[PDB]
Amino acid sequence: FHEMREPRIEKVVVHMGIGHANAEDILGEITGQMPVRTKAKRTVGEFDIREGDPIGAKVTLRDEMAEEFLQTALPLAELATSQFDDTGNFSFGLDVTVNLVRPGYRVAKRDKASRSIPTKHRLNPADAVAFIESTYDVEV
RNA sequence: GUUUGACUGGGGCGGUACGCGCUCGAAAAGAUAUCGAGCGCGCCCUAUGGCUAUCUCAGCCGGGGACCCGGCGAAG
Ligand SMILES: [Mg+2]
Ligand SMILES: [Mg+2]
Ligand SMILES: [Mg+2]
Ligand code: NA
Ligand code: NA
Ligand code: NA
Ligand SMILES: [Sr+2]
Ligand SMILES: [Sr+2]
Repeated sequence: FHEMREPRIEKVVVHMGIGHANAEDILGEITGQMPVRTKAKRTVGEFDIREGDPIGAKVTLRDEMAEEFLQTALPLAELATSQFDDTGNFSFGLDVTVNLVRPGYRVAKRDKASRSIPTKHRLNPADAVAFIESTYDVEV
């Protein structure tokens, strides 16, 4: 029961919301894999009337890539209870987002007979702080 | 030598109900008038057409009015 309930890392998304790019090179270094451009929507007074066009970049890491990143990334932040989602997610900072979830998450990400994850199987902030804190760092 | 139209609560002036589309008037099939009420069309587009692949939108909340992550969300 506990084995298929103990949290894990779905993905670690690192992104730099600039607003017009040349910053891909560092992400390609700090994470290890190719980043992708970020386009915006809706015209914007702040000389941002171009809908589709480079404005940011991000890198989504999974498995090892994700953990090998957090090992050297988490120590760079000072996690706090507020910094946590209602789903058991937390992001710090160049933004760094950590998406945590339980084993059979796929049930909501697959194509056939997908289904939404029952709140009971949904990760909790409490369960989140724990799991994480239970590995190289402090809380509040 | 001719023409100078029609409609119209008389005619003139005003207007066009003079060709078209929608809601209501219209009375739960269809049809249905007034110078009836609300209001549009005489285009624009080589993509703003076609198919395929991948995908889900408004709006609100939570975490780092531009961007990133998650949640709610049959359609506003
Ligand atoms: Mg004669
Ligand atoms: Mg007459
Ligand atoms: Mg009828
Ligand atoms: Na781009
Ligand atoms: Na005539
Ligand atoms: Na009159
Ligand atoms: Sr005459
Ligand atoms: Sr009279």
